[PDB]
Amino acid sequence: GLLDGKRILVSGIITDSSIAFHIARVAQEQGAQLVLTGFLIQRITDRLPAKAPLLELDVQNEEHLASLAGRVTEAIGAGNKLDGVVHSIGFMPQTGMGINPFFDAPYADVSKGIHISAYSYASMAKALLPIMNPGGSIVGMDFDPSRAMPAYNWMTVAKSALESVNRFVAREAGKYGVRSNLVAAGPIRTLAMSAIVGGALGEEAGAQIQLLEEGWDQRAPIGWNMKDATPVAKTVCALLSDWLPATTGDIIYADGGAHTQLL
Amino acid sequence: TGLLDGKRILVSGIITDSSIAFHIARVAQEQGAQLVLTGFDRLRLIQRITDRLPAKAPLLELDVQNEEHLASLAGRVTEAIGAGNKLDGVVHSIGFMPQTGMGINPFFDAPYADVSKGIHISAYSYASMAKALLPIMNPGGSIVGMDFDPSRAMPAYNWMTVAKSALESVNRFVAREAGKYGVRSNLVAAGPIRTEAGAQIQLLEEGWDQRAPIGWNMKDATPVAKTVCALLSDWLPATTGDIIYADGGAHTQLL
Amino acid sequence: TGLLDGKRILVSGIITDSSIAFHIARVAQEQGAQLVLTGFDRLRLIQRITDRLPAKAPLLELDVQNEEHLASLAGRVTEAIGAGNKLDGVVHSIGFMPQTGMGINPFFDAPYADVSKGIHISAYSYASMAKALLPIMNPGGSIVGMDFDPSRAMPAYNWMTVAKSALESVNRFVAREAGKYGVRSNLVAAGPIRIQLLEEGWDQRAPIGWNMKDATPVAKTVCALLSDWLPATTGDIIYADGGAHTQLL
Amino acid sequence: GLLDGKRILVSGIITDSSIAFHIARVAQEQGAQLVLTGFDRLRLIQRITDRLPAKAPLLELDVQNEEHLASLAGRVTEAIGAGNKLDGVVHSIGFMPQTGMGINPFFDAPYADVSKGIHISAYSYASMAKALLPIMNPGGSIVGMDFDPSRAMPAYNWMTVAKSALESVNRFVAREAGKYGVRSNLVAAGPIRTGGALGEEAGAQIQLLEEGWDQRAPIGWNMKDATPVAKTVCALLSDWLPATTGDIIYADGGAHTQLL
Ligand SMILES: NC(=O)c1ccc[n+]([C@@H]2O[C@H](COP(=O)([O-])OP(=O)(O)OC[C@H]3O[C@@H](n4cnc5c(N)ncnc54)[C@H](O)[C@@H]3O)[C@@H](O)[C@H]2O)c1
Ligand SMILES: NC(=O)c1ccc[n+]([C@@H]2O[C@H](COP(=O)([O-])OP(=O)(O)OC[C@H]3O[C@@H](n4cnc5c(N)ncnc54)[C@H](O)[C@@H]3O)[C@@H](O)[C@H]2O)c1
Ligand SMILES: NC(=O)c1ccc[n+]([C@@H]2O[C@H](COP(=O)([O-])OP(=O)(O)OC[C@H]3O[C@@H](n4cnc5c(N)ncnc54)[C@H](O)[C@@H]3O)[C@@H](O)[C@H]2O)c1
Ligand SMILES: CC/C(C)=C1\OC(=O)[C@H](C)[C@H](O)[C@H](Cc2cccnc2)NC(=O)[C@@H](NC(=O)c2ncccc2O)[C@@H](C)OC1=O
Repeated sequence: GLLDGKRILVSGIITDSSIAFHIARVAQEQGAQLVLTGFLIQRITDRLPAKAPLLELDVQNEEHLASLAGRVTEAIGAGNKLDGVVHSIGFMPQTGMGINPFFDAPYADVSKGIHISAYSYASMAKALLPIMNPGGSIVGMDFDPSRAMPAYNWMTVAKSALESVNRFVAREAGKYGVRSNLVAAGPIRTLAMSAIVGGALGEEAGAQIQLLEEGWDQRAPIGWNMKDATPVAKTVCALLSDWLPATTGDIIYADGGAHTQLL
Repeated sequence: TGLLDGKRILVSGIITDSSIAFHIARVAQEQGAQLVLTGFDRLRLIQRITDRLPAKAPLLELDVQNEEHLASLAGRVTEAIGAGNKLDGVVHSIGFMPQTGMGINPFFDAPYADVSKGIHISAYSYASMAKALLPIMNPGGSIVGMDFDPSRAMPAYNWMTVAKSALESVNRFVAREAGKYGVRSNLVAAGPIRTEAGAQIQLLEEGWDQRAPIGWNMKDATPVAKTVCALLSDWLPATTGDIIYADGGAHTQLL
Repeated sequence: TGLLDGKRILVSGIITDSSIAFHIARVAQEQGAQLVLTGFDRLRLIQRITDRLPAKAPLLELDVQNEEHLASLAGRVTEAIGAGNKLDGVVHSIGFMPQTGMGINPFFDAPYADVSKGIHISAYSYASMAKALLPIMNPGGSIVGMDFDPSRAMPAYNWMTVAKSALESVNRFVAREAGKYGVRSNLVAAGPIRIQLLEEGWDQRAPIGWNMKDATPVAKTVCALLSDWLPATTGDIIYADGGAHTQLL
Repeated sequence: GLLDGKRILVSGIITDSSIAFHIARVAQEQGAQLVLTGFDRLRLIQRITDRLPAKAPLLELDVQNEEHLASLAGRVTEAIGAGNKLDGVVHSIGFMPQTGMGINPFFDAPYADVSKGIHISAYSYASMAKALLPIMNPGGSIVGMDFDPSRAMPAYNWMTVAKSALESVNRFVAREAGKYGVRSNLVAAGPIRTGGALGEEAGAQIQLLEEGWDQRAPIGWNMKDATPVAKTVCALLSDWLPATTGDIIYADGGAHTQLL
């Protein structure tokens, strides 16, 4: 097992199509002992290979964050610490992402999306670093925001902020001998993405997303399967392992290499 | 016979005569531009400072966090420049982050309300200003924002770095919208300007002049102001959604 | 009143009137610069092309692979501009890659002799020209090279893309040397100037559009870098590509 | 082990301080079966590779020799057995004459020397991939060694230019490798001590470059230790980064993500 004996916190499980669900499944297959967070979820988490305690965590709730380390210690047992943390939380209201014009997103919506998608990566690291072992690893989920694109809109801005937050989290994490990195994935057909392909956002957005995904598989030298999240989950586990011990404040691209090719 | 002869340019962000916006404004006027200035909160203080500029320019109130100020902005600019006239340039020179998110305070101790305020003013407002002003901008027009390279983390800058990373992303989307009006949108990434953390910030500033192949004078905003004017001119007509580094070339050198 | 009034600028790379160097030279003359031109191999043909320019400018021979041409260059430029005068600007607009390293030919089938020739002319020569000309450059001066964004691989450009990646690296080291003379060194990364799908994709991604038949926006960008308006920019790349490189789709 | 049953070719062993020596050692500790390639000092390389955990066949390979490249796949097949293919290829070759790297002014490097350095350090990555892709299994991995050339630095000079060319070559090699279901990536390492031989000026510049790394790296950087770099190469040779290609993984203590 790649993660044999490691105690890992995994956030962001909502459905069995969430990348966190696949990260947690592979982490358990690789011998990790998990602690899960959520804010209904118990039903979904019961579908994982092994039973894991589920803790309540609303990242926008400061009381949940202040009590988190103590609640995790209770779940893993006094004297034990975490070796890993997976931040797999991302949100942007429909005004800031999708069909809505970029200029029509109110700041209250954009701010909510940035709180959950970017700032919470620092919040979780602040709460959990005091109960992390040296050699530990914090991993977040990204979508390459280096270039603008249709529809992603203000979520592109939140991902750009997340990448910046990750570099500062690495500075803090380093004091504990802990690494902090992001996995930039290619398009993933989740419960939300499938509906857009299904035409829930209209024919215009449906065509734009179809062109975005078809372009990915053709640019990716090894191809890209938007229905298979496993290569992304394995990449997160590689960062949670001891096999990338000199990588921190960084971004690993699990995108079929699409970002390295123009056409 | 100036670089910006006949151009109507809005310049936001003048607070003191050491503000980058003050030099941008002085250089633009020396190069024959007609200006419209915007000010936040300290309006009477801004009026006295703008009295030191080469030519008189109308001063308009603009709080970027105020939606009413943004909805009325185009109308108020049109009144100032005259009906039938449009802007050829827009300078966004606004940046703010509370002390909890910038300086000596630990990165982890910044409350989100403070970070959100700083991101609103420093990054989101670039889209707000472009939304308000694009309907009154001429083709061939130029929107310029002020940046500080956030590609790498650094001591003390903390959440302001995060806000600059957001700004660069906003700029790329603003360019998509601006292009529909034949308008460019770009940022000028400047080197440090003198407008435990103290020692780290001092080493950051000294390191700039040594890495910069042409050197860097942190007491001189003029090279930065000239760079903004180059982007406001017709001399970079195929550049948009981009970043021009007026940093002495420091970002291109490791040591 | 021109942007480059009184400036003495060397412009290399004119072969045809469609050369980016030709439009750089035309715009710089329109803007009051006094030019010195350099040409390679087909000198009688280059002279004819340079007669199309607004003003007469001396044409000097320069084969960047010829060490004797490089060792005599400063002396020959000084003869053309007059003793006691120095250059304020240098434009490197030279690029070459044999057909084995560029086009339909498989990436793996390019012999190293061909790749080496292309890298010599397209990348190393930027350092060669700066070495020869910085001793005859004025403070506040500007060296500009022509680039095509090589950050990502693409079909057909193959080994030329590798040569552009080398050029960008060379430019950063040339800036270190140039700075000692108070001189800037930068590249202009242009969009395509007239594979078809690559070129059509450019105008659609560019927020302000891209006209591949028009070299003027690129020529103006080079002149902006030759002017005194970007005095704190060096070892850098300015993108005159309609902003295509900042957009995914 | 991480690389159990995998057949991996490792080039670039010259001394027991070569990053390739450590790559080979970690790969063997992790169950890989190796084929080694050596240049010029073959008898000397044998003495070094006798210091590895297990015995591995050593093949001669001069990357500037087109005959060595044309016969390479056949010679590898003989060493691993007919019907078997490689799952991994490690390019750990770098060279630049002293005229292009060190104390010598950047402008004083003759092109013949720069060209030789680019041939060995950048072009040979495409040469090795061309020779070995026909004898590589799907899911396979090609890894090369890099040093971040995004910014200019003192003394590295023309070797930085060669690394910038290598990164570009890697992106094109990924296009070709993808047709075989093979990944191609580079590992950008921090400085590794592989005295005053360059004088006081260069010595001070190089010392400041190296000390700056450990201070910028949030997890620190041990320039005497190649193991974190060797483990990173093995992570890319494994099946744990299956959607990464034409890319660069930084095993530099995170120094490149920090300004100061
Ligand atoms: N000073 C430097 O070292 C430096 C370096 C690189 C970039 N920059 C950038 O240049 C720009 C100008 O900074 P400066 O150096 O002139 O400092 P500054 O203090 O003079 O400018 C910041 C301006 O933001 C304005 N502002 C704040 N809140 C506002 C609000 N609610 N609505 C409207 N305006 C508001 C202030 O009134 C002030 O004029 C900023 O974006 C800054 O990040 C500065
Ligand atoms: N055309 C485009 O799409 C495009 C795009 C971006 C950048 N550029 C770059 O702009 C530059 C000029 O290219 P262009 O498109 O104007 O084409 P071009 O064919 O007109 O220019 C290439 C020039 O290089 C010269 N040259 C070749 N070998 C030489 C040698 N041994 N010594 C000296 N000069 C030599 C040729 O004589 C010619 O004048 C090149 O660096 C090219 O890569 C072109
Ligand atoms: N040492 C460091 O600080 C450091 C840092 C980052 C990256 N790297 C890279 O790691 C790689 C390995 O270098 P190293 O540090 O182990 O030094 P090294 O000297 O031990 O390895 C370089 C190898 O290249 C081989 N070589 C040279 N010319 C050759 C030719 N014509 N044909 C075949 N092989 C040839 C040599 O025999 C030698 O084994 C290089 O690509 C280097 O740039 C090293
Ligand atoms: C513009 C089209 C829409 C409507 C979305 O964008 C996508 O689906 C893009 C094209 C990609 O498929 C990405 C791929 C991805 C998926 C999960 C984590 N990182 C990246 N999805 C999200 O960013 C999606 N992110 C997540 O589901 C998410 N999940 C866990 C952790 C971080 C996340 O960003 C989500 C925000 O994106 C979308 O909804």
